[PDB]
Amino acid sequence: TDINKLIEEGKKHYLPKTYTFDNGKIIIKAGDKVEESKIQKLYWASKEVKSQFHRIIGNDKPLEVGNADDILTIVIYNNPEEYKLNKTLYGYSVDNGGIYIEGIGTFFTYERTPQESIYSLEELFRHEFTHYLQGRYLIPGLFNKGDFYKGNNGRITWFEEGSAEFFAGSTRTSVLPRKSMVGGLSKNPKERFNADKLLHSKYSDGWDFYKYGYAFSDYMYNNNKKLFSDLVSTMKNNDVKGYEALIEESSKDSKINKDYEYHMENLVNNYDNYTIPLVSDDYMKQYDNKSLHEIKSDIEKAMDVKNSQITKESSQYFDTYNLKATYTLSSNKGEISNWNYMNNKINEALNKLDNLSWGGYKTVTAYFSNPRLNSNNEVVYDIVFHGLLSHN
Ligand SMILES: [Ca+2]
Ligand SMILES: [Zn+2]
Repeated sequence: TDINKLIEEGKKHYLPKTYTFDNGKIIIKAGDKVEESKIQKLYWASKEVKSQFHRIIGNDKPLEVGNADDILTIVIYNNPEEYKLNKTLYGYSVDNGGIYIEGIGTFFTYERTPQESIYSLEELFRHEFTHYLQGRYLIPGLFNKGDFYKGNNGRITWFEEGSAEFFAGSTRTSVLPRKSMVGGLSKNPKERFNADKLLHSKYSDGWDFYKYGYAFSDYMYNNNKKLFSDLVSTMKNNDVKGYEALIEESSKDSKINKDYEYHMENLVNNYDNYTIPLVSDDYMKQYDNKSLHEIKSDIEKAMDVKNSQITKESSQYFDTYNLKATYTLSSNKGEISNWNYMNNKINEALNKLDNLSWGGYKTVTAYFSNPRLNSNNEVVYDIVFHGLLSHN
């Protein structure tokens, strides 16, 4: 009689395990055969992707206050067959390898073998997690409802999907290319998308645009940071006309097309180097306990920041910390020079911490974001470092 109760019981049966992280801000519900070690890898993978995303997008403040994605729920069925039950249990399409629903802040997927998918669970999760990030920090309103989806519902599709594919390759220090994506790009240059074709792609065009959107995102990151910056700026601002104008300009630009084509050629040539950047074993090791005060002191030295705030959070297998500070640029040399300065500096800080004796520093992720000019017209950034404090 009580259908809702029966459904809750079914969820409990198929997803009997619950793992919580970050003082309850990440909840993972999973089948009894999904390994705890895998669950932990996904948590640390999420921090690598998060940090690269904030570095590039330049914002770590949710665009809206009080959305469902204040809590990220991850639902992992045991296998592809049990995943089909998600249509009945939760109500969402199971015709995919997983799906993120912004309105409930929930990603649904399943553990799988290499014979069931090209994509390992961590690889797929790293892609789909970026939809969560895009929904929260980059695209105003909800998916298929905000102003970016009105009128021309596919105007952002090439970027939303292409950038998700790209950010899946995040590491502690960069975003690296993915074999699964590069391998699909045509060996024949004449069959590859040009910029105009990509930048107007929609879901109804088929699925080739995902790989070419991936490649265009890697092209921007490595060779056209200004366009990447300019696009994300229009998105954060809900500036649909600005975005559209930028797409039209970029679609007709022969230098962008030449450089994009060259970049694809280089990706294809370097295919063997592009094994998916999955998280290191460094995250699973036990280390000595080290105090927050000492961690703060080391990070302040490595990054040249002062008066930082460090705070502990609890997960069920370990405690973590976030250190927050600001950094003021001695010299303003324009957007892209500043970006590179900060990206290099933050990576040098991570390298210095890595070279210290405490192994816990190998778990650290870091970003800079939200630049603004102070009263003396100096550029100030927010800085955040995240790391393991102690295993339980
Ligand atoms: Ca959103
Ligand atoms: Zn996607």
